Amino acid sequence: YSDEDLVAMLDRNFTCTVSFIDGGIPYAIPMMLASEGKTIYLHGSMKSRIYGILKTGQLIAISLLEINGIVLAKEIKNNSINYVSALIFGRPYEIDDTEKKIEVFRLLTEKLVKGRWDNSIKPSYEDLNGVFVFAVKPETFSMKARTGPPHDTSTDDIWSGVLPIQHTISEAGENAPEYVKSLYGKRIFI
Amino acid sequence: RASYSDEDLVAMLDRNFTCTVSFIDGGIPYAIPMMLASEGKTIYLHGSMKSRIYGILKTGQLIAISLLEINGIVLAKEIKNNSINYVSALIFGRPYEIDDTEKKIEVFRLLTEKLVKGRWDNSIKPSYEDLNGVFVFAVKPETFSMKARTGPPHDTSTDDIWSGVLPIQHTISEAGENAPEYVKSLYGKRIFI
Repeated sequence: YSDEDLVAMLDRNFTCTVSFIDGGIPYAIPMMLASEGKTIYLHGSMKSRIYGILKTGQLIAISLLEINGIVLAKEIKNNSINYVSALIFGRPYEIDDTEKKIEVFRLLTEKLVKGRWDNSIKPSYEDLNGVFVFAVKPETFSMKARTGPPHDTSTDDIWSGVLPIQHTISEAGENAPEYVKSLYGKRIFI
Repeated sequence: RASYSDEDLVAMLDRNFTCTVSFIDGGIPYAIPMMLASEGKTIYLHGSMKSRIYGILKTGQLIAISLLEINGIVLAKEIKNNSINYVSALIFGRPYEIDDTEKKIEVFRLLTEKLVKGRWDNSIKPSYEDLNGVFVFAVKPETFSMKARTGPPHDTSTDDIWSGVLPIQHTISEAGENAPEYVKSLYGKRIFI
């Protein structure tokens, strides 16, 4: 896998787990994932504990996980999960330029629902008072995956195969805008 | 908002078969995905003894186990009110190694029945040799916390802007008509809820 594989996985997710060390123990907390290329943007309230953690500039681990199938092998020990995962290391740095904060909210909103930013009330500089934004570029990263059928080593009459797990946007209202309705039934995280 | 209910944690453990495990290794935090066996509040981790995670678990250091369920995109009239509907858990515990093969067998049966109920019975069970190659640790929670958002967006504006929740569904799809009935009973089932 390459940089392009990481960007592709970043492009298709809007959440992540952020792991860090605090008082000598590891914490893991879920966060919204804005990105553009390999750069990750995290945001939240400056009144939160995570703000202070990120302001330190300490190394954080950002991880991503996509679950795609249950692998039923003939033997219990060969059962598995088809999945894709990434672990990204980086050192956060604060974005203070309010106009760049607005742009990061635009990147996020467009990852979620293309066309929504143009048809909604955008944040004011007053709204972004007290909201942090940190950029994280990868120091290092790795990825792992499993795909495909089970590996059976035997002739036994036991059914084997993969039970696919689909992630889909479902119906939110027939009288929603077309940029929303056009997502109904769409498979995501894929 | 937040929860600290045991009944809540067990419910979430019961309906998830994966987790993220976060740990410190040479003063560097790591986070790796793992299969989640569980019984009540007790979590069982398993894997290859050739893995780096084995040595970490052998230390008995405090580890952080996290769960995350994503249920919808919340679109408010104001971008600043957009969010995600989700449920999350963060569990802290100190692992201990299970040494007897019978308890290891029980753990594999528990995991198998959580993935596909009915499958253990109709599948080749691990040999004693096989079990000697797989580690199993019990992790009992020392502390834990949970957080969730549900429901519609929050707004004050009167503007003519559609607002609502785009549900995200996680479903098992069809694996073929020749599958046994215990497998076919999962076709179309929505999970992680």
